[PDB]
Amino acid sequence: WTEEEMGTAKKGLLEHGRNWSAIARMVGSKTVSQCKNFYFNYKKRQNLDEILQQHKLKMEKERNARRKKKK
Repeated sequence: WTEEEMGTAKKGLLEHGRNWSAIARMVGSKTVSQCKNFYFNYKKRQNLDEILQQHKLKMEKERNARRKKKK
């Protein structure tokens, strides 16, 4: 995987999350098993683990902070 499509897989796994169907349709454009098996070859829960954790907390914190519409 060239860093361009790795950046599209970074974008995919950030935006759509770990939904292998959405990712394998985005970067793979065919079969869910592509991104699933990809995850065992490029099995590195350091960089990508942090990408998903940051995706979680960034959206979640401001989503709660914007629902201050409550007395």
